[PDB]
Amino acid sequence: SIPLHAFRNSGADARKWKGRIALLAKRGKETMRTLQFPLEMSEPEAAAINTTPFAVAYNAIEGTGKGTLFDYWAKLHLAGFRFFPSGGAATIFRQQAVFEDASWNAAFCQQSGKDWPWLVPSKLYERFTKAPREVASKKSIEFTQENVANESHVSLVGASITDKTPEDQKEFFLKMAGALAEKFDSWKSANEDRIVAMKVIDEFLKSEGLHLPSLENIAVKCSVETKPDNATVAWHDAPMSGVQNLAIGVFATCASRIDNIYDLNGGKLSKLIQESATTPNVTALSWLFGKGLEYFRTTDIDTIMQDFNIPASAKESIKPLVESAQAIPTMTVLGKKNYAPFRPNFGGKIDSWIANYASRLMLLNDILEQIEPGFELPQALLDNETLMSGIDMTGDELKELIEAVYAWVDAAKQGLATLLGRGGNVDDAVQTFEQFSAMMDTLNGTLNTISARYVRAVEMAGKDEARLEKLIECKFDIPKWCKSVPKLVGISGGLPKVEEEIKVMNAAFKDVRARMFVRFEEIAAYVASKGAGMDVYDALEKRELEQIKAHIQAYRAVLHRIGRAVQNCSEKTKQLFSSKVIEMGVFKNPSHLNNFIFNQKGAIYRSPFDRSRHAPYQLHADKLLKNDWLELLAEISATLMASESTEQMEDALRLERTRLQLQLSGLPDWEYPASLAKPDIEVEIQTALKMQLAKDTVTSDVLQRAFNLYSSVLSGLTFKLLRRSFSLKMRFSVADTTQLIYVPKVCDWAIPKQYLQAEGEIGIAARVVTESSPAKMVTEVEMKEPKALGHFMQQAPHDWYFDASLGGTQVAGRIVEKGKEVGKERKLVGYRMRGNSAYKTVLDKSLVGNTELSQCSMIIEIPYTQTVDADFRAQVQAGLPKVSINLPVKETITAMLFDRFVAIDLGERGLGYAVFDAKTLELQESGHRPIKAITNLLNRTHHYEQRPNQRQKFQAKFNVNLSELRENTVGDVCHQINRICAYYNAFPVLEYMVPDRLDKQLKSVYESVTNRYIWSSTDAHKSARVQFWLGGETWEHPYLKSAKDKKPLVLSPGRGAHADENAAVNIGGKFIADIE
RNA sequence: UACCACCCGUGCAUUUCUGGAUCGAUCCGUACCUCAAUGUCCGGGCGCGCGACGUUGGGUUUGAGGGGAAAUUAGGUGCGCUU
DNA sequence: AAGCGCACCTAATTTCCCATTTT
DNA sequence: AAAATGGG
Repeated sequence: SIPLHAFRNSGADARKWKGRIALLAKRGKETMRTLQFPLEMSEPEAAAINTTPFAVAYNAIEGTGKGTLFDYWAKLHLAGFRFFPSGGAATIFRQQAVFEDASWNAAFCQQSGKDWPWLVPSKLYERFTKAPREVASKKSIEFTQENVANESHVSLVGASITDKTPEDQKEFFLKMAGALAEKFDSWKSANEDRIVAMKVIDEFLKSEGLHLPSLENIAVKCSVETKPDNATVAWHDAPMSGVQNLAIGVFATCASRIDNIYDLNGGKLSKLIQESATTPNVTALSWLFGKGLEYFRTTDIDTIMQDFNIPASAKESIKPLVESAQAIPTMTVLGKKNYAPFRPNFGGKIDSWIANYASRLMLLNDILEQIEPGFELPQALLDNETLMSGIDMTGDELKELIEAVYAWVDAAKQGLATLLGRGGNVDDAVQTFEQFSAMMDTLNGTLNTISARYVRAVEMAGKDEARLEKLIECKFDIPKWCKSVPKLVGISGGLPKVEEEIKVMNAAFKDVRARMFVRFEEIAAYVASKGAGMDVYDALEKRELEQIKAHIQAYRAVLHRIGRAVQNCSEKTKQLFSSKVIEMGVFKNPSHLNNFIFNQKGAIYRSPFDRSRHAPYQLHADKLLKNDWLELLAEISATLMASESTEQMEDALRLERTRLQLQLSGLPDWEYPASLAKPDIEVEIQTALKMQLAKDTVTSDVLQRAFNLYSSVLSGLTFKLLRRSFSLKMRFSVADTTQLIYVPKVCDWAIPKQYLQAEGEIGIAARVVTESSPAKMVTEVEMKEPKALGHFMQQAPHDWYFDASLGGTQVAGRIVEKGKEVGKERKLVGYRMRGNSAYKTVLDKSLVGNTELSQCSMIIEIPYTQTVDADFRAQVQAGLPKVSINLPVKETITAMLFDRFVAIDLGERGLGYAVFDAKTLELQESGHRPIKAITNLLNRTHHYEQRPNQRQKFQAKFNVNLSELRENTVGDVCHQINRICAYYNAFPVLEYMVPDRLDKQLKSVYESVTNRYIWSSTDAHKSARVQFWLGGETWEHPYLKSAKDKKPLVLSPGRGAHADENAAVNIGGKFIADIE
């Protein structure tokens, strides 16, 4: 019928097509997706929003410093407070002495011969503490022999009674449960009669003839109340004193409780500390972030010591906890009085860290155990002048470095034990791994320098035997363990303080530039005192001293460093400079001049150490020597002095540092006083340079490299000063069910009259409607026909408002909350939710039950612009805050893919396809579909791949989000494969690897598309694939069988394997040959 | 299947309701973010001020995509200096 | 070609996005 | 509506 160009698999329909392929899935999950609704605010309303209280609350919830919840949470874990899921659970733990679990259980195991460790007295006083709940398939809460036996077996042994379960276990509960079922009418009644229930089980055990101690007696002792009411925490462990690293200490405290930690993997360790740290579903955090936060903040230290029965010894470890409690500010936003509603994302953050840190501890253990002792460097190499030059240390300091690395592998093995809870100072083990990583970085750097120098010396020596023989005798191989040591995982959060940041970078830029000019004058003063010259042309007799391991190179090295500065300047500057050089006519080709100056390609000077094969740019020598190149730099700088454009200002600062440094590159070969190389600015110094620096005298290279630190901090500050726009995004999620305000429109509605002739819910409602207004209409439907309300409300004129606790419009509305009957018209306050019909159809489907709204996230985004003045001082300006609701939604699929397959080739301009019958594996149709989004991505990212010096400026200058542009292009290619799949009722067959001939931006796209159809081991790929196919993870073809295992094919729902059309027919051939 | 015609970037204007309910009709849903398309501005390139060169070249969908948020780690790229 | 110092851009890890019932 | 926590 219609051709493929006319076929429409898009929008709500592609989501129905996929909902259906998903229902064909062998295995799969339920997915969510967020829909963002901007809240409508007038400019008056947006101006009236105060973001200061929102900033205070977000910094307490998300900050990892003082006054935050990470600091109250960590200091609870470090004071000796174990966390428990309920309060009941904590009271039983605080009564472990009374129970005598071990003793009782051992006696039962011996007397009965049953050997049932799970039957301890404590697990029984529990089942009579907690009643079960009719989870809604619904459970039942009535006390029956069947009910109680199942509930008691689940609590004690952790599983429901099944046929597989040994009969002895089943009978033991049945007989007990039978006694309990006879004696107690209800779980409610049994829970009240704790002592009586224990007596009953004691009688059951005595009837069976066991001489075990009285549980009833235990119950009387256990029946006193633990003072802090409903506490989910119990003090027990000794306190970890003065841990600067808060999270790393909490992980160690928790891991200390685990036994045989080394056998465990990252997943297992993560799950056992996640349970002890945040507790399952952060149920403990409810109390600590609610009534617990009040207790610690508002109880005499003496009564927090009495109520948890803490020894006087730990008082100094508890004194800090109360300060950390008291420091978190009052919760004043989203109508919330305390922090408990914010627990779900606090848990997610900590649990994320715990999982990532536990994997990193387990990695460092494997790395530390592969460091093989005995690596040594040949004595020859340690005495080849050439291959030990430029490492800032002698051969007797590289020997000592390799010895230092082996000693630090032993200290690192003990630091890891201390971090996995085995014992020690945690803060002196973080330091060990730092000092270990630093030593191993210095060794890896030094050996990369020496191996590079070696392969350069070999090539240059060439055929000369004396050179080659002495070189090959210095040969060494870098050991596999000599690598960057992976760091310990950190944790941070809170808002960037914009006004403070700007103050800091303005202060820093002015101070560093002052200190750089000051030092250069001090160096020039000292060289003047001894009467010598900073002759930059003579100092390139150094080109000679390195060459052994002249004038042409001296003048080419001053014109290549001057030239490379212009390459990083504006087109104004690039022209002013370029013309002057063309007048001189130094270059054989002026094409090469502008190629170098404008296209940033090639060079007019190469260092001898450079392994590059491309010859420097040809020049006429006479012109080069005739003209002073340092003179040009003064002239260009002078032209760009008074421009007052920020782009020209930045060139002025770059060329200033180029002039200062080409003068310092001309210093005579001497020994300098070592205070002419000591930096007063804050910068990282490599440890080789810093041990070279802590001496009486330094070489010219040390003087020069320490001065380049001035320039590297200035160039850094420039990236932060030249930021033009950014936003402060604050996200808040409570643990409360999403409530939407359904506001009927204040307009006359003429209900369609065909609605009366229908047997549906809309029919039922349309029949009973007599009133004019849609607010009065919905009241009339509610009162007369209440089952049909929902369907009538979806059609009746309405708006959607949200009560962010920020004010808004007073509206007459009915609250629409999940698993609740719609509210009665109350007067309410809310901000209208902006959105097209496609988004609002998802809110209307919720009234019927076709969709479920989840707990939402409110996002306050505050926009900012930044500008630099004449003095290059940055200024920031904040716009009106935008508020939005990010609503996670779940949606039901209403109740083809196997009988054909389509091979898809991703090519340069679009895709090709070839469809075969899955039954007969024959060719039925082929075609090519140009995608214009591929051509647009290669056109708008051309100057990010061919102008390398300008990739940190391509986004702000060209107003692009390359991530978003790649997201749109993956959007548009997946759309076209999904459209072809839908049009021919075919499952997609893709090649496994994106070719390496393709542009870097297209390779990225073509690999975010192969990973939504083909299977990938990487979790990120599987997560993306499943969310794309609406929870569908695995599919199984009914009749197609793999050659490899003679198993039915697994699809996802694709299978890994004109030019694009030709290629797809070949991908399809490859797939067929891999099936029976 | 008729249609359309140098290419790219930047800025400006314009378009972009794309979802439901009932039996084409009636009613509900006000339309966010991004990509695009349409015209215009200036700059660059190519050919002969002007541009498709039988023809390809392109387009055809109800234009298309929209799962957020937070922390983390690792890698890559750039600039400068030294050997 | 390497090394270092300072930047920015990208890709992957891990977690959250309860419900039930009492008070 | 807020607090506590069951049921995996």
